[PDB]
Amino acid sequence: QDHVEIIPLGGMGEIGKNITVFRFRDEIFVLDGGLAFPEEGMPGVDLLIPRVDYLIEHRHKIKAWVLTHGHEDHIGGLPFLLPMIFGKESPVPIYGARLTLGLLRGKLEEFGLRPGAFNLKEISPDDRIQVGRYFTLDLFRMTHSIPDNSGVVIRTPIGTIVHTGDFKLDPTPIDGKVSHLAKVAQAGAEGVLLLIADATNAERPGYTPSEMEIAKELDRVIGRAPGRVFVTTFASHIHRIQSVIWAAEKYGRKVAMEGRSMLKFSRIALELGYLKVKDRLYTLEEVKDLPDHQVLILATGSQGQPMSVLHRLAFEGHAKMAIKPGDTVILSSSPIPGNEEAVNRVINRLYALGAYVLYPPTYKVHASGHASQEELKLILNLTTPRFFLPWHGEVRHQMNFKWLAESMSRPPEKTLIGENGAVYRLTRETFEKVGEVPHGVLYVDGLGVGDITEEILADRRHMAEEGLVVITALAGEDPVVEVVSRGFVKAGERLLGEVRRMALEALKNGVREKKPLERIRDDIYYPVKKFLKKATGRDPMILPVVIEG
Amino acid sequence: QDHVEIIPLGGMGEIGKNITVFRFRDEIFVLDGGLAFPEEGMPGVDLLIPRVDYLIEHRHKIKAWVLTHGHEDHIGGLPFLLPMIFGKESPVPIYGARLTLGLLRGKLEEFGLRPGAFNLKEISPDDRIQVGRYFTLDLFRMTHSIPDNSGVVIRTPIGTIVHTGDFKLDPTPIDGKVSHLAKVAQAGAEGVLLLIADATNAERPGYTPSEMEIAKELDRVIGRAPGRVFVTTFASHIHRIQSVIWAAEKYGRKVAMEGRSMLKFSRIALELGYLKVKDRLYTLEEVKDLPDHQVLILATGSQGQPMSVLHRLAFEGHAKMAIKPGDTVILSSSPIPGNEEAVNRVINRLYALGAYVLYPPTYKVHASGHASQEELKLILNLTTPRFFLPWHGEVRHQMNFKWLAESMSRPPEKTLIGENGAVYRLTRETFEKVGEVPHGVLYVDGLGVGDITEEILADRRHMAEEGLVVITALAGEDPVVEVVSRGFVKAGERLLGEVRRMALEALKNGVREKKPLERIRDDIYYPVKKFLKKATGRDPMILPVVIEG
Ligand SMILES: O=c1ccn([C@@H]2O[C@H](COP(=O)(O)O)[C@@H](O)[C@H]2O)c(=O)[nH]1
Ligand SMILES: O=c1ccn([C@@H]2O[C@H](COP(=O)(O)O)[C@@H](O)[C@H]2O)c(=O)[nH]1
Ligand SMILES: [Zn+2]
Ligand SMILES: [Zn+2]
Ligand SMILES: [Zn+2]
Ligand SMILES: [Zn+2]
Repeated sequence: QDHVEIIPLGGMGEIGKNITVFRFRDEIFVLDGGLAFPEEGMPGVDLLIPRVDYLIEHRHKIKAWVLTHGHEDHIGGLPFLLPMIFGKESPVPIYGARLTLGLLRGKLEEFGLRPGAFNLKEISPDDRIQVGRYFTLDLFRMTHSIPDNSGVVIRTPIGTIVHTGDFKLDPTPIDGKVSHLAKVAQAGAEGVLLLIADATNAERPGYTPSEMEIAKELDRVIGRAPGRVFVTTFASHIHRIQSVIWAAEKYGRKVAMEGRSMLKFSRIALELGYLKVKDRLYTLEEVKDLPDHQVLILATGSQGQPMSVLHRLAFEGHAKMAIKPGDTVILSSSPIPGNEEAVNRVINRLYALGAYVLYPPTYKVHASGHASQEELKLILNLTTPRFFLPWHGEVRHQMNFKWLAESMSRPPEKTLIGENGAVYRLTRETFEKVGEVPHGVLYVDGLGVGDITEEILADRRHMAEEGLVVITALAGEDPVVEVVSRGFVKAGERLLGEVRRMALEALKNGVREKKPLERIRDDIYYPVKKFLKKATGRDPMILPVVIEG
Repeated sequence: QDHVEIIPLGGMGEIGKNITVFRFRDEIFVLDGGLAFPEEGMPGVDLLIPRVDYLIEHRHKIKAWVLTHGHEDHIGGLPFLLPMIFGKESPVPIYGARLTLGLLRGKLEEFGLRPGAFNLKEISPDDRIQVGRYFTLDLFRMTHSIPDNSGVVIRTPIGTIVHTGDFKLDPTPIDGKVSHLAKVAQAGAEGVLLLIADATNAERPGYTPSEMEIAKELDRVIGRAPGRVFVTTFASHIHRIQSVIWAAEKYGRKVAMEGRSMLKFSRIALELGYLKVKDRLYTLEEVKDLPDHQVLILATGSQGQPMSVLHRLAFEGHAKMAIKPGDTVILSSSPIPGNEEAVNRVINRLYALGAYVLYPPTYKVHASGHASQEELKLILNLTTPRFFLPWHGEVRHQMNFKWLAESMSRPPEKTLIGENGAVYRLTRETFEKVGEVPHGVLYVDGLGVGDITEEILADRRHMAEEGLVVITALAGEDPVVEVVSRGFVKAGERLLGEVRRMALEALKNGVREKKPLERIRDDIYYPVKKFLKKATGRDPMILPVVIEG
């Protein structure tokens, strides 16, 4: 009769804004609460966060919030999500490792969220915590692109759920902290009911290169740089940042840092001992008049991602720095899903500015923080789950992980492709989607959350693809109709006179018939809509503005 | 004193719409005239063609048009370009190999362009032709993704220009026709003044896989397909089409073909003997009630590219066919530059529809038709040019080819990164950009060329990114102002009342001052523009519609 309910609100069928709800009877615990960065073409938007209607409604049932690591797509939404769910304070335990909470506290500060306003509980990446009456969570350290990263064995009343968390099996991590697989292998031997695993590189054969390999390559290309060196990466990629710092130090270069979020995350990492710097980190101004060959700039965008700073350096221009011939620019991160070709344009432009650009995959200046097939198969054989739920990847990633699992010695009884908002029921003998709950995203820009909406976005697309047709109609005894367009096909642009004309007949009949301005609007809208369709095969946005006299 | 002028009008700093003008004194010859396929997000547009203002102006100076191969980005623009330059007929020699001209004639037919309306001169892929008094062109066969493909040694009064054309050095081509390098090596020993070479895969190490490797892999994955098989590729990829046909035949599958352009190109290839089919090619209807395992569908979009058919199969739906669980879909081509992540979405959706999708680079079901670094270095050492002009690739490709050349035994004296519209002057001792000429693109949709413009496109983007603010103003003794918006930030949406108000003051002052409706429009536009900027940091499109009384 007993069953666990798994409800993803973000992170399924996508890479970003991870948050997964677990529930047994009337006790809930949440795993992460990340944000997702926006794709280009969606200007204005700073970040996306998952809709948590379900948690707001069941807020009093949440017994704890568990955070796996400090990447923005795992804790970036919290400064927004917490207030939405609990208000400006809460007693609910929010567990996380030292670095993870250090970064979280840093973010909360920025939102005026008091320190102890929330109950942050610092734990070990390998800790064991009891959540309410029904959940015993056994965390285990996993190598990833940030220190203090964990997976978790979720022990429930009906069996074990092994959650790999974000991971790769780096044999030689920069901080010397290898993955701890004892709890995972142990659970495998005892019997794993459900496995939830990182599908990011499920389509990639072999093993993901070690962060140390990148460190060595960065060392090489940097020691080869004739003048200045610019390195872009995510602010939360502490391992990469350390690799860069070591490179800069070895060749006598002072490290300057640009990007609010990275200076912040880096300061915190230094205070807590996760980062070490021979000298100290400097600002752009402090290295202003340094010889080109003794300067290395670590930069990212205001929100933590490299895109915005790369784009400004290449196009609109940056107020604090400018690219010049001879400069070496290294993109030490992969593009946000959807920005791949936006990055290529940036690269093209950086080259045209005279810089020597090194970027992946052409140049080995970056390595994924996720496991490739050999690492995934190892985890699959370690756990031999009865049920499988690929996560942290789009449908193709999830599907390729499913195919990978199906080719193992003891394939899972059943594998499901998880979706955001879906409700999965897990029993000792079954696993199935049994419903859905309100889900989605909320858009965030400077002017707060929601300033941008799905509707606003929908109109922008209808606009961007079909154009606009504005019909100005004066409803009086001497009716007037003017039609103008923009971004509309020239062919249709020559049919506006016919538009104006049919709008006039509608306007006159509307008046003569004492109709309300709204039904007159409809009377104009629908006919012109159909006409331009049956005439140009286009669906421009038709804005009928009907004004009395 | 003598010098050759090279003027690219398309194909430089991009992959697509290739056309290059060569000139000595008053005699011109043109190399190709392709089109470029559109990126998604640029809906409505069917194809892009290069602006040929320069050739229209100097039309009487053109002594011949030379076509290297039948790929759309080399001959696809001709049905549009020829009429624009010569009218509906011309005596000017248009040289091309058998297949190349066969496909060209097929295209011209579709535009009502009479057969002999133009002077198509069929030549051998290894021919030698004299162009006017100053040019002797020595063509040489090069393996590529279509039969009858050539590079060309352009012999001029001041030296030799070796143009590689599109190529890879496939050691085992499907048609058994290997590359002919005798003319290239010969020119290298005599001394090559300028080398123009294919930079597509200049950033890729090693050698491009042979089309035969793909043929074998396609054979494997197809023989593994439980039910129907769908294969998408460009209509002009005759080698790939043959590879697929052989696969289908070996496993007793009848081949159906969808996509006007591919049925057409394939018929022509069959008539001319470039394609061989055990049985015959069928239509969708003819294979309607065939067992799933005995059906293979070769498809592409109406214009020759796979995108539109893949998109319909995955989203909006196709009238002639539908994807069903168990179907195997193979994307046997790479995405158009800018469609990479549009393809990923299609793949995700195809998987969600229940099909087994195989696509590159995850699956080896496709191989580039362009040379990788080892093939390029071979060509570089074969020619050892004094001057170098990488072509057929974006800036990063061009730059990486430049770096590759600079690492050779005898680097070029100087390498230039070519641009469309730039004018390069070549003498025996020099090579330099000395000017520019009107250049660009023209957008083409069903309603003909130009139906879509840069302006229309610009407004669509301004619209798509910033939204819209329509201010309706009635200029009379009882002024009226109404403001409405769409795709505009909620924050700004709350400032429309303030907009209306400042528009009213402008409207009233405009009236009271007898100003013309245009200066009143400006008086409303500019202030509101600045206001919303200084208030929301956004630049929405402001459409002030001022109407008398
Ligand atoms: O905080 C982060 C760090 C990385 N990524 C993205 O996750 C994907 C995998 O990163 P990786 O394989 O390069 O480590 C990429 O699309 C990258 O842009 C994020 O969305 N958020
Ligand atoms: O007629 C064609 C054939 C291929 N391509 C494109 O050329 C690039 C290289 O193709 P390939 O390396 O896969 O052969 C790709 O972006 C592909 O979409 C075209 O633009 N036109
Ligand atoms: Zn992560
Ligand atoms: Zn993650
Ligand atoms: Zn080609
Ligand atoms: Zn080409």
